[PDB]
Amino acid sequence: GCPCEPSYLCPWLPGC
Repeated sequence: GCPCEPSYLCPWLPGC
C-alpha cells in the first residue's frame, strides 16, 4: 500500500 509507515506521515498521499 502506501510507502509511508505509518502512512499518517504522508497525509498528502491519497493512498496513505
